Order: sequence, then C-alpha cells, then structure tokens
Amino acid sequence: ELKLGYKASAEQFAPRELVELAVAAEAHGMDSATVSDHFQPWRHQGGHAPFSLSWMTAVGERTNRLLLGTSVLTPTFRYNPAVIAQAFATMGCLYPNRVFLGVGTGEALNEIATGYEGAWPEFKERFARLRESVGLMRQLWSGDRVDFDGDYYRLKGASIYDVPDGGVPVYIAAGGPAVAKYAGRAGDGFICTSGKGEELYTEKLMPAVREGAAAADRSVDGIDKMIEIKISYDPDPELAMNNTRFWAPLSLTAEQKHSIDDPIEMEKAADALPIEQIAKRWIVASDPDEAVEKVGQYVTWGLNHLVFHAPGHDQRRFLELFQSDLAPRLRR
Amino acid sequence: ELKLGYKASAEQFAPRELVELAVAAEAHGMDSATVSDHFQPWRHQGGHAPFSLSWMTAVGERTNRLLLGTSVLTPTFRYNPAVIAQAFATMGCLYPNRVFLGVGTGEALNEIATGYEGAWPEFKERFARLRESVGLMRQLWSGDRVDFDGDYYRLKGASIYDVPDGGVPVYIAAGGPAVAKYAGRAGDGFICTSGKGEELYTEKLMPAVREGAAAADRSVDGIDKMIEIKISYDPDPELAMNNTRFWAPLSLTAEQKHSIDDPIEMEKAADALPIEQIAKRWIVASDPDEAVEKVGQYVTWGLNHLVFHAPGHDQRRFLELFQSDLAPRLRR
Repeated sequence: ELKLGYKASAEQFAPRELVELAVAAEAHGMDSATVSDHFQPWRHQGGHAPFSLSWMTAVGERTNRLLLGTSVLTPTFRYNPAVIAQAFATMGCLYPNRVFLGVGTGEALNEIATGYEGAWPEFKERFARLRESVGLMRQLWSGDRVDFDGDYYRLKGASIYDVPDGGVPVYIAAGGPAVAKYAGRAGDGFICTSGKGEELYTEKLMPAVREGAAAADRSVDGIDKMIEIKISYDPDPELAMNNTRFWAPLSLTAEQKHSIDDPIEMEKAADALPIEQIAKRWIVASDPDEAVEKVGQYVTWGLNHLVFHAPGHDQRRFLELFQSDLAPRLRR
Repeated sequence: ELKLGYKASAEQFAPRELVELAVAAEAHGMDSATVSDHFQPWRHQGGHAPFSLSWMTAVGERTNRLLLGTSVLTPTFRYNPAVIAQAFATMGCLYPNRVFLGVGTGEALNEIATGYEGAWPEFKERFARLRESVGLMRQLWSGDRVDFDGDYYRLKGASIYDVPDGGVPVYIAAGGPAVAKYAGRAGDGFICTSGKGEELYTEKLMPAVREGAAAADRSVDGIDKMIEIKISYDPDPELAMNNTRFWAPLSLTAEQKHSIDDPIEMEKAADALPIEQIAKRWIVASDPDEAVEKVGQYVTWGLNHLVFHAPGHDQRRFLELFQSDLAPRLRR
C-alpha cells in the first residue's frame, strides 16, 4: 500500500528531459511516475509543456516496473473523452497493469487558449462534465458497443477494440470536499497536493473521500490515496529555499490558478511574491529526519501513495538525494 | 530520394503487435513506417484500432532510423488541431527529424460513432476544415503567440512551448485532383494509395500536384511523393490471393469507405465482394521480378516514397520476403 513516486513536471522540462527524468526515477527505486497535463505552462519565460500522452508511452517503453499516469488530465474541454479512452486503452494494452488516468475538473490556462468558445464555465458544469466523461470512458473500456446520450457528450455504436480486460483505473483530483466525495464514490484513486494546511486534509478532503466511499458502499481501503508532496530538500539550506522560485505560480490562489488563461499574466501575478512566501507551500528542509517527519504527516492523515515533486532544475540531484537520504526513512 | 517503407495497419493488429511489427520493419531495412489513424476498424470481427500516436511514440523509442508518421490522421473532427500540433511537436522533439504528420479530409467511420453531432459534412467543408486546421497547426509550430479565428477553429493567445526548429512536415493525402492541388501548394509531402488505375495517377493526381506546386512557386522535386503500395507477394500463389481477403473493405467504393459510419455495415458490404474483385486493388505476385516491375510503374508515374502494405496476418513473413526478394530489386 505505501508507494513512493516521482512527479515529472511538464511545465518545467522539454520532452526528452521529461522522459529521461522518469526513467531515472525507476533507476532510483520509485514505484510510480506521474506527469502533469498542460497545453500551456504556468510561466511564459522558461516554461514548457510536452504532450503528456507521448511522455507516458515513451516512458512505458523505457521502463519495466513504474506505474504511470497523468496528474492530472482534464478530459472534458480541449480533449475528446472518446479519444482519451482509446489512448489510455491502447497504453493499457502496451504496458499491462502499469497505466492510470488521473483526472481533474480543469484550468482556464489549458482550455481557453486551445479554442474553448465563450465563458470559462462555472464549477458546477466543470464538475458535471467530469462525472459524465468518466462514465463514457468507462463504458467504452468495457469493450462493448456503446450508445451514450449525455448532456455534454455523445456516442453512437462506438467500441474500443483494444482494451485490457479490466479497463483503465481512474484517479480523481480534488482541491475541495465536493469532488473528493465524488472520488470516494467513483474513483479507483484519489489525487490531492500537499502544503495547503492540515485542516484541508483532516477536516475536508479525507472525510469527503471516506463519506463518498460510504455513500457507494465501498471499502475506502480499496482507493489509492495519492498526494503530490511538494518537497524542496537540499543539504544546502539556501538552495532548498531558492529552488522554489520557478514554482511561484503554485503559490497564487486556487481561483487565480484555475481562471487565469494566459502564462504571461500568470507569471506577472506570481513574480510579485517574495521567495519566502513561495516557500510556505513547500517542505523546505536540509535535514533528512526533519524532511521525513514533515512528509510523514500526510501518511498519518490517510495518504498512502506519495508522489514527490521537487522544485529545482536539477532533478537528477533530487533523485540521488531521495534514494540515499529520504527513501530508506520513508519506506520505514 | 527513393524510399522504401512499411504500412502498419492499426485496423488489423493489436497495440503490442503493431509496434513490434514496425520495429521488425527497421530490422528488415525499411526507411520509414507509417500507421493508419482509426477510432474504428473496417471490420467489426477481427478488427483493431490502436491509438496511432501511442504507436508512433512507442516505435520511436524502439527505433533509431525510421521516418515515422500517420497515413493518415484526420485533424478536423474528433481531434482538436491545437492538440495534434502539440502532440506532433512533442514527438518531433523526442525523435529529431523522424516525424511527419500525414493528414486527410476524413471518413465517417472514425467520426460519427465518436460523437460528431449532426450530418456528416459534404466534401467542400471537410476540405475547407483540413486547409484551415493545417494553417493553424503551422502557426502554432512557429512557436509564436497565436490568435486564430477561423471558420471552424479558434485560438486566443496559444503557444506551443516545445517545437523542433524546422517544424513538423505535413503530408497531404488525396484521392482526387482538388486535394492533390492543395498537397502541391501546401504539402511537405503528398500521400496516395495504389491499385486504383493508371489514369488516376498520370492524368489526375500527379498533374494536380504539379499544378499546385507551380501555382505556389515551389519545386515539385522537393515534395515527398508517397504512395501506399498495396502488394500481396508470396511465392505460394494461394497465399498471394487469399491473404487479401481481410482487406475486402478497401475494395468498396470511395463513397462507401468515407460515408459508412458503422464497421458492422462496412463489413457486411465488404463480405459481398468476391475474391477476384478484391484482388483488383492489389499487386498479386509470386515472382519478385514481376512484382517489382508492377511496383516500378508508380516510380515511372512520379512517386518516390514507396510505403508497402502487405495484406496477410503474417507480416513477419512479408518483411523477410521483402528483404531477400523485393528490396534489392526495388533499390535498383
């Protein structure tokens, strides 16, 4: 149940680097690697956005053991859920038992630039589109002919011809209680991120997951409880704090992060923050016991799949540090 | 610039097999390998449809030399043009100089079941969509900020952050003179298929490509002129003939192929064809000299990139035969 993984940051690295880093994750003992799914990075200057599905396939072909998936992909606006279904069914066939689809309700930054017409929908409709799309994708993963007449999406006699016998597991990202309950009800997996305060995890997210599971008569023990642990570990404490600079946009409000449609405007807002405000969001440590105590909290709070997001450009260095300094402590 | 290639038939093989077949192509001396892009196969029974883009990335990671591309992908309906541009830019970064985007105007078979609302648009619109979508993806591949307000597609301030310098070559499929002229004007490459009669190639397609290049003040010599060669070579004459049976749907009329939206309806129409009729579309040969002479006609007519489509389930057999019997004669 306890798994240790690596977050491959498409917002920060070009395609070949993003793939090699994930390969290095396996070399260094990681159980999983997850890739963000962006059309546009958070920053204009020095941002990247390699296509997530190409990363998954290239990494799958180069690895033997890593569990691979999106953290996370929005299957509802720029993407056609039927094509996403095909894509993941195909990767499920290529890399058996090694693929998951992580899903999210979306961010304007990926969607408005890519041609979505009119106003960025309110939360109710984005949440509503996500539930429906998950329905449709799973109906397709059955491998049977599908007639689907939803409020957002249609299918008439569609089949996925190549799909693994048990389909494709779905992990659901939630920043609040409403989607977390949905994840407890409907997800094979639950995704959240660290550093937003204990109350969020203990009082809102985990009770909502548990209550969703209860609502659908499910064992909560059966849901993979995954978190992206924002960690900046370096024996040089000056480097540990400074390394967080690139990730300044993640320190903006949820509202700014999901409604700002332009990287230029995003980066403007984000570079108003001093480094010591940005570091609020990150586990900043240069002692490994200090580091693992802080990571240990999430475990205590009910998360079992720990996906490590290190902020610096030197990812190979984080991975060496992780394998020698943190992994032995974290595994117990 | 004679090039010999392999057609990987997504409609006939499962995902893992499709990828290993294209790896075996490289092992057998091929310069390129190209994949069909389907959501739904021609046949319901025995049919497959692995995701084309996952095939390309998995094959790319496994190979060193093959040119890789779609033959062909419709970038106008179920696919978002922006995302196709991102996907291919990413792949071009992963496999420098080994990626091309093959494009077509589409077929109802991939589009109607996958949830296109309303009536399958007439040719004028499909062509006009293709032209516009190709324009938009090319603007994105520049790497600059793009504002695009087409008749069908929209971008408001989109960039692709990861593009190779020297872009993504776009190859344009045509079955008639109108789109062939467009391939002439706009295409890095031109795609057609064999066995449709001398006059189509010599009087319709090739003159249209030349006309297009001339009207765009471009060299026709510089355009890659790719044909899928439908060839059933086997020293056993029984196999040479019978191996074509699976490809009966390809001997249906053009209107049927691009209009029938259900593989069950497609298969039924195809199953009413006699083997004699199917054979018409294929070079059926059990002698290497005769086979190469038949393939050589297309070289005489102006085609230079010969992508071989063998109809049998035993694709490894074909590849071995191609390597020992066909390739030495074809290279000249």
